[PDB]
Amino acid sequence: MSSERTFIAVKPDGVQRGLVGEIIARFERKGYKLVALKILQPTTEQAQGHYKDLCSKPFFPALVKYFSSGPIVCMVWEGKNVVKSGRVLLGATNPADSQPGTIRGDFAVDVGRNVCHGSDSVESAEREIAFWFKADEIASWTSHSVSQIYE
Amino acid sequence: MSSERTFIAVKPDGVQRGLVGEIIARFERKGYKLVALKILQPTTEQAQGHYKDLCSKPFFPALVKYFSSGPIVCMVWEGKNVVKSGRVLLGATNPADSQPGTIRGDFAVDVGRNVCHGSDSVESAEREIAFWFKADEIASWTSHSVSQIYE
Amino acid sequence: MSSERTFIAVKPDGVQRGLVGEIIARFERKGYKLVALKILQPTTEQAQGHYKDLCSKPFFPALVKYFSSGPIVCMVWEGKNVVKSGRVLLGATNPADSQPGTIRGDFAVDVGRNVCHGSDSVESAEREIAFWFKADEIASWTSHSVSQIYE
Amino acid sequence: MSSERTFIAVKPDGVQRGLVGEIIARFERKGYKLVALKILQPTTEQAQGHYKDLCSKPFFPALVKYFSSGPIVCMVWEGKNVVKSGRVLLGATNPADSQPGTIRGDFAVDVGRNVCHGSDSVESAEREIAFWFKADEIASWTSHSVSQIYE
Amino acid sequence: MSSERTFIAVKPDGVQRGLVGEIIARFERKGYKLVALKILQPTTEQAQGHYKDLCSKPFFPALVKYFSSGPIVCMVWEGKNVVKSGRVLLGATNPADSQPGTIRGDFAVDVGRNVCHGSDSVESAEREIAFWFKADEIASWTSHSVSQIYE
Amino acid sequence: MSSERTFIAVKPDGVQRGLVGEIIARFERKGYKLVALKILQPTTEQAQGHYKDLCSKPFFPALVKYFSSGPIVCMVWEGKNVVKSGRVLLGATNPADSQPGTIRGDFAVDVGRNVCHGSDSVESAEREIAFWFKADEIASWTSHSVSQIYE
Ligand SMILES: Nc1ncnc2c1ncn2[C@@H]1O[C@H](COP(=O)(O)OP(=O)(O)O)[C@@H](O)[C@H]1O
Ligand SMILES: Nc1ncnc2c1ncn2[C@@H]1O[C@H](COP(=O)(O)OP(=O)(O)O)[C@@H](O)[C@H]1O
Ligand SMILES: Nc1ncnc2c1ncn2[C@@H]1O[C@H](COP(=O)(O)OP(=O)(O)O)[C@@H](O)[C@H]1O
Ligand SMILES: Nc1ncnc2c1ncn2[C@@H]1O[C@H](COP(=O)(O)OP(=O)(O)O)[C@@H](O)[C@H]1O
Ligand SMILES: Nc1ncnc2c1ncn2[C@@H]1O[C@H](COP(=O)(O)OP(=O)(O)O)[C@@H](O)[C@H]1O
Ligand SMILES: Nc1ncnc2c1ncn2[C@@H]1O[C@H](COP(=O)(O)OP(=O)(O)O)[C@@H](O)[C@H]1O
Repeated sequence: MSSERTFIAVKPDGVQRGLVGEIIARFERKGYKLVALKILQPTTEQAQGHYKDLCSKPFFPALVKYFSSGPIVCMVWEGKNVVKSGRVLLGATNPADSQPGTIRGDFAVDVGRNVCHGSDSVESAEREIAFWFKADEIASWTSHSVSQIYE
Repeated sequence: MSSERTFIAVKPDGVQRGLVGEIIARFERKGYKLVALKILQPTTEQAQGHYKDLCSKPFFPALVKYFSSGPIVCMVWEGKNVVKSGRVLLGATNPADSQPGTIRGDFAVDVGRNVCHGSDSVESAEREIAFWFKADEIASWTSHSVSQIYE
Repeated sequence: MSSERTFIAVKPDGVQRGLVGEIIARFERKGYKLVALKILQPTTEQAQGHYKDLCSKPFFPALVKYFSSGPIVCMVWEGKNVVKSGRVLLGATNPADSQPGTIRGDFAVDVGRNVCHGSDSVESAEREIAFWFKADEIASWTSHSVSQIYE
Repeated sequence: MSSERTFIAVKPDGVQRGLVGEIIARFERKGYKLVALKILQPTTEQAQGHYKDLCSKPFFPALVKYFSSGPIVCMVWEGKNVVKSGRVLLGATNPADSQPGTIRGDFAVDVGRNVCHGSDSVESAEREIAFWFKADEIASWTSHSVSQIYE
Repeated sequence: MSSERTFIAVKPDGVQRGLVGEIIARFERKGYKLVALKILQPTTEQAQGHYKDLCSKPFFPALVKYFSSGPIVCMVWEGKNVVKSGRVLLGATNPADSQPGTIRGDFAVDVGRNVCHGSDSVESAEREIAFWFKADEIASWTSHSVSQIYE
Repeated sequence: MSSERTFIAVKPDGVQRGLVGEIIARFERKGYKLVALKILQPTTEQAQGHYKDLCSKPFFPALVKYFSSGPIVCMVWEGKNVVKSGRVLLGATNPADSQPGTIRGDFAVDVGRNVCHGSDSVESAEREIAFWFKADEIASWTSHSVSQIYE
């Protein structure tokens, strides 16, 4: 099911600690396709609508203030199982339950500063993709390698 | 039990995607000993006898055609627990159930293209070793490091 | 002087070979600040204008058509001497004159498939950046580690 | 709980196989703080008091002789959850039950030669810290990054 | 020109230090194509013939006996300028004149323990390859990414 | 000649950026032997004496105060030509004249924030080592792989 996409974001602490290329390179070596990319500082409202599903949690306002306080890098990747493989690569929410070899397990310590975001489902990936990206910032191309990665 | 050996093969998709040195280096850093090495294109019959145990599976013919369609790299490694440590290093059959830090978890997406093979048991390792290698292509040497890795 | 900017493009061949994060990581290690990023397929038009100042040369239309055959990743890095140093990280024009340790040194064979592009001077950086980026695609932020990197 | 510390030791086989920087770098990338460091050859008595809790095990004397036979490198690291994250990073006692991405899973084969030690609890970390280090060999400093790693 | 071939040998000291996959990876990154590989212990005879064109020199018998004290890994890589570029990846003869980024730059101290060997010219490559490999040990394949690497 | 020693210091800026293990790893790869290590904050006194032989220069007090603003990691490596080669791994004084592949090449921008320090000669090594280390802080050991590295 090769056309699946997920949205991955490096977060302000990930951008500040020099981790964007490291994380891009993990998904590249895996065989996934980068189809979208930008760096920007979310606004409060962007930070709020992105984490909309957790407005009741008492961490919410500290989260929205932190996410909107510097540049994040947004990406979209495409391939088979990219959403769930995305989350296996990122690691558990708390970097303390996160295994070595995962992004959060290798580079982060605190659940509040956990470097990177990844869609947790296909329907959520499709909603995060449409939030941050206009269709048309989404490059369509074909990897010279798809026959080495799929069939 | 230091004399155990396993057979590891990079497969056509692993060779094409430039992953042979990466995988050799993982077993090296671990402390294992490379005792055999070659690059060749299996034949249909080689591809069939190597995967002999699965002639009833409906993936078999696509597998045998894929395995025989380009060069693989065969290796044999020697050390304590090398067969089972080999399989922990390779990762689950499906690269989607495979953890980050494992060969299939780090570089592959599709079960059909999963970069590398490893004997799954000692008796199977001994049968794959004898299939691909003549005795005599098997170098005997002693690591200057065995006293740092064992005792 | 510390607000100097440079334009780095990963070429279509860099993107197709899975080099994007590797080049980003190297700029980040060296202490530079990423302020703008994107992926898109240059039209022939943008290839001609990006390379206007070389239209009279024989390779120019080969060059033109290649650069617009696939997505590229455009970047703008900030920091002190980032223009000379970007040139330095990328290595000579022609990978045959490129030292290992540089991106062309390590990754490239043909001058025609040399993976990446970097502004040759400050003037050229200013042109290529306004060329490829609108004012609102640029982030402005300050890196927490400015004091560890700049006297 | 940022002031937690743990004691990590590379062991004689880790020092001999050129693994100290690799292991220091793992804890660095994770966000932890190095607060203490030295290289020395334990004595028999140091080797015995360090592993005091296992004087009844029949491996004890081979262990104490091995630990005291060359230089180890001792370190103390500081951060939230550093003791338990330390042990997740090191891997299972036996390098054969240890996952890829962990120090013992990536570099070791034999339980008897397993490259590195890590405190297994806070009270044990505090006792190993006081055994090997005088207060005053413990540098107090503040990472320019604590606001990127915590809050 | 694109069918140029080179002979790379990892020396016994490269094999004993766990460098085999590191050197393979570097050739592969740079875009070269591996076509032949093996491990074996050179007899003194093969050491003399491999180095015939230097029998009159004082180091020659030191050289001869070392090169035949342990397994080596022989390779043949294909691509454009692969002979000059292999020399380039390996770095100067004497690691004291070798830049970091090169294999001797990064890994070697003594000219007598310089890890790896590479053909000095096309003539020499042709000789050393037919020297060390039979026609049937050579793979012939075409790399899926030929177009990303070669104009 | 094989007992030559050099003093490497990671500067406060190297420690604050998470470079300590990266620099240790590079010395270790190249085959050098670590014999002494520690972390501490130089007093202004020790900064003045470490750099006595440059008190007349204009940068000297900037230099003095920086070097004593934070912990540094001091090291002493042993091996053949380790003084010239340490200089070589670190790269030119001023990172603007430093090749990629070197520690300043890859990691540094300002001559004032150049990450690391290395003895410029054998005399200077002898001075800086007795300067920074007591006789009992030095380990003496022999590396199992001495024969793989030294003719
Ligand atoms: N207990 C908590 N304390 C502070 N911040 C939290 C907590 N749980 C979650 N967050 C912040 O909220 C983000 C979103 O949480 P959630 O969607 O449940 O996890 P995930 O990012 O792994 O899908 C986290 O990644 C973290 O930055
Ligand atoms: N469901 C499947 N679809 C396509 N190919 C498969 C499937 N299962 C296995 N194969 C191919 O068969 C190879 C051998 O399968 P098997 O021996 O069960 O796994 P393993 O290689 O992990 O021991 C796989 O590695 C894969 O290349
Ligand atoms: N002599 C040549 N033959 C073929 N292609 C060339 C030649 N010179 C340049 N090219 C191609 O066009 C680009 C020209 O830009 P140039 O000013 O020559 O240097 P740079 O890329 O180092 O800034 C290269 O990066 C390369 O892909
Ligand atoms: N079965 C065993 N055989 C030989 N040595 C062992 C064995 N179990 C433990 N040791 C040695 O003892 C050290 C301490 O054991 P223990 O404290 O239980 O494990 P850990 O180091 O993971 O906390 C081990 O790391 C290993 O070097
Ligand atoms: N002056 C010397 N002293 C000691 N050993 C040497 C000397 N020159 C060469 N050697 C050894 O013999 C080999 C000789 O081959 P050579 O033509 O000198 O260069 P290369 O290996 O760079 O092709 C080296 O790779 C090295 O191990
Ligand atoms: N011209 C200069 N301007 C500013 N700072 C300098 C200058 N020269 C040296 N420094 C600082 O002081 C140190 C001086 O030592 P030096 O003999 O110049 O070389 P090295 O560090 O390469 O041994 C440097 O490492 C650097 O941080």
